[PDB]
Amino acid sequence: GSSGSSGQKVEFRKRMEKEVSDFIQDSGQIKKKFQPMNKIERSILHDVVEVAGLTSFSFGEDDDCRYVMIFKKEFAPSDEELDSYRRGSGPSSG
Repeated sequence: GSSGSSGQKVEFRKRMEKEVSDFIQDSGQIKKKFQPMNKIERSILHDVVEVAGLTSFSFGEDDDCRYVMIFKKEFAPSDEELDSYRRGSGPSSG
């Protein structure tokens, strides 16, 4: 128990709780695209979501770059769609 704390998860979590909820109440907003600020922040947010009552997921273009996204219950993504979403828009070409 000392005085002095920075760059932690706790604070981050709280912020997520407020954001998530705000998005839930907001009808106009059907989804939200979060930015990969930290490496763990991803898992943290995911938890806060599943608890809030929304759909959470992670999608990134490059293995190194991985962002987190969230969708609503009704506007939630589908199984097949989810797989394709991660793989990309339409790899049909190759």
